[PDB]
Amino acid sequence: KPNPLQDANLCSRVFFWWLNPLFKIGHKRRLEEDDMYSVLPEDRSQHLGEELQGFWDKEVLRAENDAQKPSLTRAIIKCYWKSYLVLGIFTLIEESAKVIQPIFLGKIINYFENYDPMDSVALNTAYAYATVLTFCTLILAILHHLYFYHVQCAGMRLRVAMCHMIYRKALRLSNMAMGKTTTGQIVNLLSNDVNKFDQVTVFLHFLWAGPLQAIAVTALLWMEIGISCLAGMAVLIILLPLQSCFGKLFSSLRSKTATFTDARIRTMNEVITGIRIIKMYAWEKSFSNLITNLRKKEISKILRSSCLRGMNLASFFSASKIIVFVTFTTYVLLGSVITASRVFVAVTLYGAVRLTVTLFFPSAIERVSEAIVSIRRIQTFLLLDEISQRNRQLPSDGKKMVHVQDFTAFWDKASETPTLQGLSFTVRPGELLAVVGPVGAGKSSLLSAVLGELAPSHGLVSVHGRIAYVSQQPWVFSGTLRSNILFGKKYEKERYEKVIKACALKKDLQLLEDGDLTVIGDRGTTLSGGQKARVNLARAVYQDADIYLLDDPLSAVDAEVSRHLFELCICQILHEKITILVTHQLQYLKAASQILILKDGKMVQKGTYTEFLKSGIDFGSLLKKGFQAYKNYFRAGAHWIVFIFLILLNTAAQVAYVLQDWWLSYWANKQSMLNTEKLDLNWYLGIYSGLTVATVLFGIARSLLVFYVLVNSSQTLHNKMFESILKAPVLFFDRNPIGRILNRFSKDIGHLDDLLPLTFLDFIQTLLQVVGVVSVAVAVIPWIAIPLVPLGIIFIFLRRYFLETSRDVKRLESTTRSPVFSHLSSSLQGLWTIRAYKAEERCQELFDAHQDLHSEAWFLFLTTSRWFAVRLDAICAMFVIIVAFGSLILAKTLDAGQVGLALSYALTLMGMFQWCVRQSAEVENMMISVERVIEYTDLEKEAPWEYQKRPPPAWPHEGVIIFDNVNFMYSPGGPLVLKHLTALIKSQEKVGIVGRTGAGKSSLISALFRLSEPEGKIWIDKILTTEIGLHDLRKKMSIIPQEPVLFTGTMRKNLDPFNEHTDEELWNALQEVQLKETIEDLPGKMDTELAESGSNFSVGQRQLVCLARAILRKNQILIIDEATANVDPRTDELIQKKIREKFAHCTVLTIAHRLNTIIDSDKIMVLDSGRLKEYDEPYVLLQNKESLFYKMVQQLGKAEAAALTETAKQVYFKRNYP
Ligand SMILES: CCCCC[C@H](O)/C=C/[C@@H]1[C@@H](C/C=C/CCCC(=O)O)[C@H]2CO[C@@H]1C2
Repeated sequence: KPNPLQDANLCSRVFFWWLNPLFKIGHKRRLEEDDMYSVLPEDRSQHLGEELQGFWDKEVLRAENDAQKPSLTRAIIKCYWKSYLVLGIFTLIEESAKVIQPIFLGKIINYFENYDPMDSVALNTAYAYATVLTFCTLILAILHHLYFYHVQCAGMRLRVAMCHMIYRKALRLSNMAMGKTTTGQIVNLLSNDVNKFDQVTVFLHFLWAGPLQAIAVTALLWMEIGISCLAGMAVLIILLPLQSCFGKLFSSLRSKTATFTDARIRTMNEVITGIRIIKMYAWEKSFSNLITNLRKKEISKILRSSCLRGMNLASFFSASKIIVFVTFTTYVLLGSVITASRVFVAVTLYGAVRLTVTLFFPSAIERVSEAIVSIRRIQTFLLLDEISQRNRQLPSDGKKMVHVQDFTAFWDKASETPTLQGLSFTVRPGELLAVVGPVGAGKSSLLSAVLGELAPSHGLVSVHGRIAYVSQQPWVFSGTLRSNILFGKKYEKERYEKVIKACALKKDLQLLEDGDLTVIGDRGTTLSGGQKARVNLARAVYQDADIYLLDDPLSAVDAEVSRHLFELCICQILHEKITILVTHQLQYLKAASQILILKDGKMVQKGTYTEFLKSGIDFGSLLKKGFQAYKNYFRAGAHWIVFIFLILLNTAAQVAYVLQDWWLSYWANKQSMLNTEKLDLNWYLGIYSGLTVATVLFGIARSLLVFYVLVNSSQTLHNKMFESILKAPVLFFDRNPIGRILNRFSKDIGHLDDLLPLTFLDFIQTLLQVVGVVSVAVAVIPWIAIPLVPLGIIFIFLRRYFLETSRDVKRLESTTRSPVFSHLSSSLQGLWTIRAYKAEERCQELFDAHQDLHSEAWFLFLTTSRWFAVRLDAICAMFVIIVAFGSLILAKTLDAGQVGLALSYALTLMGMFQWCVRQSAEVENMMISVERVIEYTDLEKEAPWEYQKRPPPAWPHEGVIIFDNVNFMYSPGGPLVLKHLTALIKSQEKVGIVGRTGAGKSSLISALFRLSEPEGKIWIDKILTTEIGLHDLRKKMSIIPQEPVLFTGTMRKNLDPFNEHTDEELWNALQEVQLKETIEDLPGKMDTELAESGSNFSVGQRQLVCLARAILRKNQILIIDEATANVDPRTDELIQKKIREKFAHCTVLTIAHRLNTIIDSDKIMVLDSGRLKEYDEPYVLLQNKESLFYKMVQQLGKAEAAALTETAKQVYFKRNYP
């Protein structure tokens, strides 16, 4: 993939003409990783990594030689000054041009000030001055992008070298240091702390060009307007701390919202996750109240933050007006006079020096500080203790053999007992050494010591040969299965097929689409644990080293495949291979040529399996211990009257902005056309101050009103969302995952909270300033309207031709960035496996090949934006050239003031036009959040919570529940679930449910609570369920869910969220479940704040809490589901006895997985694959041997079935015959 940047001219690299081909492909189809362009030879990650590592090693060597701390900053400066000084040389020219061109503006205006149509020499000099002006703008517009590319490329280069060295160091970290750090702290300086280098360079040169330009402009101002300049200049300096006091008060109102936004998101997580429980309990009004309170206390801080942001942006808007106003007020008050040249040169000087002082220099300070902090972090990460490179091997005679003598070691220098105590044993080729020991013996530490991963404290380890190692936890990296097995080794067909067959991988390969070529991501998300272990064993076999270490390989696989692996691979293939095995299955010890027992870190005994049979020590003994979106976004915030007022306020602000400078123009014209006589100063200063004040107030009003309207618009959208999701049926929650629903209320809501109203108040600001500039240039020279139409239309087409490729390349630099982090993560978790093989240098090449794929999409993202900016500045330069020259070919009609106004505004169009375009792109990027928010504000809705026909208060009177021909389906068009359900439930009876998992046992609750409006009829005391709203049907039925959940809050709430009960009632209810005492030893009585799902509570305790809830509701209907999954037997029988003897007179339906729970129930649904077949007393069903109840009783066993039948008979005989 050749790069046209390498074969291009200078005239082609200034206009980025080498990039036209790609754009043409980008206009037709979508862009992939093949349409991409490769990188320069001087940009491959390996090259920069090697160079900067060389300089860093030299610097640390000199630090050792001179006994002071080494600094990475010095290495960076040493490696980059020779190539960073060039950029500085050019930015000096750029700032010099930005300071020079006002003077030639002044010379043109001065030619207009002394107009004489006959003096053609002055006309020619003015044409020359205009030509120099266009040269300045064409070196500020066309040569500033082949500069900005290289300024961003220096940062790209620095970051790529940094990432390469970080990975290189993290590949050889010592376990002493690797344990004190984490694997999240080794990705959080390669994903968030190495990105600063991509930005600091962009502004680095402004730490010396900022002040220099601020002195040059000040000197020019003094030369032209004199001491009064300081006055205005003073105001500009005031903008430096004032900008850093809207930041130490914005960051106190922005980090005081997280303590509310995160609370709101966490409550939303608990609401969305357990929505079945909330709906069944009919509690969602309580969570609605809680989220309303949190969202209101979050909108308060968002409203202060947005008001402050709006005031800051209006200060940015009106700062130039204030500077010019105070400057010329002082200039006139000290006794001088206004002419149209000194005014409109000083204006451009103030514009340039303001754009430098208030915008670029603080950003450079911030970014240099962030880059210095990041450099300090990467300094700390590169001084961690390394691993001793495997040193000079003692001269052997060619005998590949492992011998250990008197080995002692510690994982920590603080541990009292050493991990190993004087181990002195060896192994020879062909001898399958094995280790027997319970967990905690040190067998893993033993293999680590064999690998050298554990530092020897005493003794010696002699390992001479290639080492093949298998970790206890199988480790798979990002790649195909064949590549996973090869692990860099070249493929050999017969050597790859024997591995496959001996590892029994054929089944797994035939299960997947690509056979053995299926791509396996990180953590084995596409594989199973057995597959991971088998692929790791395949890697170990195919690497075919001299020495093999296997730590618990067969534990996680089935018996047959494990036996096959041990026999035909470990016993057969490795019978000629040095092998050390750690095992937990005793069956495989018979084939071990040796056995070592390790305990308390000490050798217990080595010998053959026969000798341990003779020792009398049984092993078990040892092993046991569009446009519509914008309209909907703007309609929500305010009615259209306020929107029309907003438009009028924008127009008034911009018009007053323009008219202040127009007033300076008019003042100059009225002064030149004079005569001693004077000019009435009070009037002129009065209207000039009035225009300045109008500009300031209208800017502030516009900013606050736009922020208020869009914040209100977001507040309304969020409220509509939330109150439209609390009413969505559970089917919607089944279709969409939690993450997608728990992200459109934290990510999407957060984008329209304090992101959307900024790029939308900035975009309007700069769009109206551009329109003001264009309208001034058209009102001064109307003929400009003719050429300016071929500069609108072209622009429009341009903005398409770019946005059909930028959006196709700002996803490539995102979908090819994650592989770097993925490989870094996958290489640290299997790091021992990587370093066990000598091929650690080969993973460096894989990292580079994953980094020469993101430094190849940052290339296109850095050059396509420049191909757009060159043409935008060509359009703006055509505009300024036409304004500067066409004001001279028409010199007979214009005057000094009009020319000054038009030409100075055309000069300030630069950069402003680009920022307008950039914010337009960002708004069109961030309206997707509004689109998603408005997609959820129009979701499905279940039947309303209230109906006209409210039920009688006594209902249910008894509990009679009649299922009449109930046909229920989870989703429309899906499989029938309950089909002609016809049953009767008489008050107070106990009806168990039997069936298969998913055969309709858990759908009766789904249909009886109308979680999905059923077809058929259900009568609760002769009242149709579908004829009453949900909260008059669910409030009168209690339930015990499968997995109890406690909602974050006081224990008062998880029982009485509506405050409808009193402390004595709650205490009594908790006493009935005997957990009363268990609570009155907590910090609070009931007001103990809890964790997620009551993490300080047990599953049985949670079931007790729900049982207490059911007791508190004291309604005459009740449903139990999955009583005790794996709860301890004491709590099991406790719950069971409470289920009977508290709820004797409360009609009970029970859906249980077992029989003892429901053996004594009065009756039983028998559900046959979604069909009710048998329903009577359990003893009657046991009388008929053909009943499914009889069959599933007998399936348990003989004694169990006999006891169950005896219990049923006892119940029958005690009940029906008194
Ligand atoms: C994407 C290209 C942007 C061009 C930047 C241009 O040279 C800026 C000039 C001023 C802009 C302020 C820029 C903001 C700083 C950019 C830094 C950042 O966004 O991280 C807007 C306020 O008046 C004009 C437009």
